[PDB]
Amino acid sequence: SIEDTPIVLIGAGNLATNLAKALYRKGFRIVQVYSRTEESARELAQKVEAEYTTDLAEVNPYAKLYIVSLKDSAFAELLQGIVEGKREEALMVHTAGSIPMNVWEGHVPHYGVFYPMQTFREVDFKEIPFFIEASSTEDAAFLKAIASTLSNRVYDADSEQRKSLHLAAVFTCNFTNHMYALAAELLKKYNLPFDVMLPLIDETARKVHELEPKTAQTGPAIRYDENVIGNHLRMLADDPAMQRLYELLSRSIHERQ
Amino acid sequence: SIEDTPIVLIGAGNLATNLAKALYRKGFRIVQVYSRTEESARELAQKVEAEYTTDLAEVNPYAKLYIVSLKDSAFAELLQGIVEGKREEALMVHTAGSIPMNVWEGHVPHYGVFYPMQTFSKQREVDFKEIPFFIEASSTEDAAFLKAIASTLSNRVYDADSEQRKSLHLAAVFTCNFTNHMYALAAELLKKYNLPFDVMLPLIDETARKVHELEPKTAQTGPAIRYDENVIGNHLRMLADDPAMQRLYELLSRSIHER
Ligand SMILES: [Cl-]
Repeated sequence: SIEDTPIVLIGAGNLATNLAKALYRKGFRIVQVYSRTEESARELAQKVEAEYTTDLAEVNPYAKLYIVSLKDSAFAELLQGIVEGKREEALMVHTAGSIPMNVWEGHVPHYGVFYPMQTFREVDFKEIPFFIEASSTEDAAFLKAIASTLSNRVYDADSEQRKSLHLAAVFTCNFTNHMYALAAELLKKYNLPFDVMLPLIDETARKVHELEPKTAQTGPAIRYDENVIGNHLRMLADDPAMQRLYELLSRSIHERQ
Repeated sequence: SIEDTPIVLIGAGNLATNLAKALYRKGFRIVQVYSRTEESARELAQKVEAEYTTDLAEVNPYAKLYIVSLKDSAFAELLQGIVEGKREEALMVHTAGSIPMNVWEGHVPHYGVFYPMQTFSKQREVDFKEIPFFIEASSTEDAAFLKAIASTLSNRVYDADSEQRKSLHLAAVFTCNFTNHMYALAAELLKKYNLPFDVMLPLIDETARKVHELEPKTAQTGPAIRYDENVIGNHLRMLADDPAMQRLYELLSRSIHER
């Protein structure tokens, strides 16, 4: 029934490819693929038993869902040609999380954001989170049902919520890796190999699959053990920037008790 | 033979719970557990089929090894209550990264540090096989004894001084404690926007696995490298509700940028 949603793809890049193939494997009919270049459109279209076009005027107007994955400018330039000719029920979605849903506003009555947030080629979607925004509660439910066909992790998220993901990634990837870097600087200073940290790094990550971070939290800053922290701060005296960081991070941990 | 060593745990927290279970599974005899609170003493004793007490005066004086996992504030208070009436050959060890071995000196003839370095939680099982275990003792024969015990548990058993061990522990606070806090803040943020923390797990996994291949310095990604002042401005703007979290973001970004 849901796999009886005729689908058109506008764009034949990597994400589009993965998405189309996974949809096709799940039982979905992909009726047609569009791409800027002949090669790209044909190639993907051959992988999912679909027609292909290079011309927006030849895009099938009667599908239920249109998945646009074009880059910013290209998407931009071509929005009106994408919109042109589509019947009222056509659901118009784009896959880029950074592009507000309101681009479709005034052009089509049924639209949304269909954002699969991916970690890095071919990727199976069963653990990849999907973030859904739509022009209506029914359009959202439909896109969520489409996405749940491919993934166990499907959520409502507006632009503000989608920004919070990338803010959270900064903490989770950038700031975490920096902690590894500061550890490495210290072990370099003290002439101790860094490889000893690797089991601690792995387990720190592994642990929060099972426990909430707040519960997984350990160390001297929980009770604010000054016998430890005071001494650690002293060893960092020669790097007052790193020392401030140690202090502020420890207070931040302690403020959560 | 070495599994016949009767062991007492003085302290029943996260590290002690995990270390006790690993000893018990390897066939060691944990005779009893002491803790300041009945709930913690009992929970652990049931897991490792041991007696328990919350009174140091009731502590079994007949064991060969006493593993002490206590905060500083309980150490002094409780040191002589831990050490009196024991066998001359009993070994007293503590498990702290940043406490010198010399705490014991003058108090008991045999003593040492028995330090497994890993993040521990009671509700979470860990493979001891890959845990760095650092050993110091009052004599070579006591150190050989501790290492032999630790080697039944871990393939990574190392002799290290109090000075090396402090150094490792400082690096471990960054590596484990501050890293998990980054996860905690991300979770706080995601909750404020009605999103589950779990969406971060793939990225958490990638970030950790990356440093097996690359030096952390080489692995560093994100808008702080260039000091992308748009995204950084936008991000600071988002954290306006939380000045302390906002300042951390700024200094961490500043910090990446310098390096
Ligand atoms: Cl007592």
